[PDB]
Amino acid sequence: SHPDLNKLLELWPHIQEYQDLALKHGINDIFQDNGGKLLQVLLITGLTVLPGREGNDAVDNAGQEYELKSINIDLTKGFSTHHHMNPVIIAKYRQVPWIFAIYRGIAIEAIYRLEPKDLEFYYDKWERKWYSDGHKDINNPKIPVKYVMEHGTKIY
Amino acid sequence: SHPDLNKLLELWPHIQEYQDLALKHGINDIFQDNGGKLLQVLLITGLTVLPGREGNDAVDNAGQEYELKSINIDLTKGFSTHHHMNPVIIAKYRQVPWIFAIYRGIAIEAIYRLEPKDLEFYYDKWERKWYSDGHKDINNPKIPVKYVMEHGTKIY
DNA sequence: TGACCAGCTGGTC
DNA sequence: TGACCAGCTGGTC
Repeated sequence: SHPDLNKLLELWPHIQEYQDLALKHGINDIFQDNGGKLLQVLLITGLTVLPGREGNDAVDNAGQEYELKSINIDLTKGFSTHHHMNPVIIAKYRQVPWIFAIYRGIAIEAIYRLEPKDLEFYYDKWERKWYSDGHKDINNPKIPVKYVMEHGTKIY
Repeated sequence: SHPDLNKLLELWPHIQEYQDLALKHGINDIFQDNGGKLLQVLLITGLTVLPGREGNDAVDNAGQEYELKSINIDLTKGFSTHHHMNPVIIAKYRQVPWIFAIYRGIAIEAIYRLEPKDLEFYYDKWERKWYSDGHKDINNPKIPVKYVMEHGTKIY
């Protein structure tokens, strides 16, 4: 047993209270897939994760779907994408806007919206690379946070 | 923003503390790869995670390297392994022991432990397949909890 | 920065 | 309970 365990138990009833809120807003595990940071983004913007979605997909009060990515700036400078990118994956995202949220560790700093139109420069490079490489799966290429800031439009 | 956000503003400080607490134990993010859930197992078992660590692996006061898995018994009935199971991986597992934490949501009910002797039954079946499958990687072959509760030592 | 490398896991017939 | 479907990121340079 570790001395800090006494501290963990003091906070728990508050953690469980947080996890009860996420649950109420469609999220099941706050300790996975950025589960806990999303709920923040969802409550601030007002988007909605729906029952039975694949990945972090969200919808507004009108049907529009969006793709959410989240990054911790104390650690990296490029948003992650997919561990096995290829045309098929790009197609899923192609038509929908993306929402990118930026955290200083666990504290939220900004939320930037990006139009598909702006994300085209990137889908090209990837698809193009794919071919000119032997139809081999790019391993998590990254989107620069700086690019997102200059090209996106800050909504928080 | 959504009215529930206000409720989220009351619980926040209590959340940052957990994060400050996780960061004191080698956890950079409590909302990913089971950070929160992993903090728990650590303070209980008194295990330690070493920087430049490979995933979610801890050591004891004697350098014995371990592998830690987590699971929500309330929605899936088998532990995950690797998205691309293969001989390279397997040959880094059979060398070390696995701790298994069980939760009912985010509430640990137990912690069993397994020796490489116990797990052999599975690696024998996986190399077997990969070698005649056509060296085709195995995507997240699960290990049944029942198997775990019935072949290991209860640690908690 | 581009291109390298890796990690946590959940759902189903 | 096997053998398939799939998701979220990070790290050295």
